[PDB]
Amino acid sequence: YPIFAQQNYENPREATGRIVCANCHLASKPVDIEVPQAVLPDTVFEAVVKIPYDMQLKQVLANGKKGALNVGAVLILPEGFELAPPDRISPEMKEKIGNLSFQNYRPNKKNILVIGPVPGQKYSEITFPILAPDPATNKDVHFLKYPIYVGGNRGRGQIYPDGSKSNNTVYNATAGGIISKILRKEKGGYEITIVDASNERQVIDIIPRGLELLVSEGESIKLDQPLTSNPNVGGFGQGDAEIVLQDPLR
Ligand code: HEC
Repeated sequence: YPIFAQQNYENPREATGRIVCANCHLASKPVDIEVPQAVLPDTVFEAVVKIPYDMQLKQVLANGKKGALNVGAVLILPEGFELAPPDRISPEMKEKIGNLSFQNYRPNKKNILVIGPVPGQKYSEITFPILAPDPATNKDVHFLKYPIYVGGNRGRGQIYPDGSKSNNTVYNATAGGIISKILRKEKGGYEITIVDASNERQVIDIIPRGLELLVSEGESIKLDQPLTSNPNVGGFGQGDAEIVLQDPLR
C-alpha cells in the first residue's frame, strides 16, 4: 500500500533508482507517464500516469476468494513543484481527476505525491494536477529541464512490513524429501508433511487458501521447490519523464 512505504522509507527512491514499492511488489509490469514537453511559471499542468493491465484478471484476495485489482502510484517531482490548489483546478480537469485524494508522501515532502489504493476498473490512468513553480518567487528553482519519476502498482503485494509473505505469492518447500501426506483443510488450505529422508527429519509446510498445489503425495521435492502455482497477476513498474520549466520570454 502507499502507506507502507510512507510509514517506513523516508524517501521513496533508493540509490539504485528503484522505488521502494518494488521491495514487496515483486512482479514487474509496465507504467507510462505523459507530461507536457515544457510549462510556464505558476501554471497548472497534468501528469497522467497509466498503469495498464488485462482487466479480465482476478487476483487472490486476502481471504482466498478471487477479485479485481486496485491501483496506486507515487509521483516524485522536482522541489518547488506541488499539488495544484483547488481554486486553480479547472472544471474540465476536476471531472478528469474523479474524486481522488492525492496525499503528500510526508508533510515536508510537498513534491512527492501518493494516491491509492483506488479501484483499477476506474483508475488505470490517473491525472495528477501539478502547479509549476516560479523562479522569480523561489531562488532555488530555475528554468531548466527537470526529471519526474513515477512508480505504479496494480494488485496485492507479496511481502508485508514485518517480512511475512501474503497468500499472493509462491509457497516453497522448506525441506527436500518425499511428501508423505497432504491434508486438505476443512475451510481451505493445506498441511504438507515432508520426510527429509536425508536428514531423518519430518517438516510440515502449511499452505493458505486461494492457492493450488503443484505436488502429489509420494513425490520427491527439493528444498525451495515451489509447492503451489504463482497466484500473482499484478505488478509494479516505474518510468520517468523530463519537463522543461520555460522562461516566458526566450
Ligand atoms: C511492503 C512493506 C510494501 C510496500 C513498501 C508497498 N506495498 Fe503495496 N501492498 C503490499 C501488500 C502485502 C499488499 C497487500 C495487502 C493485502 O493484504 O491485501 C499491498 C497492496 C497494495 C495495493 C492494493 C492492491 C489491491 O487491492 O489490489 C496497492 C494499490 C499497493 N499496495 C500499492 C503500492 C505502492 C504504489 C507502493 C509504493 C509507494 C506500495 N504499495 C508499497 C506491500 C507493500
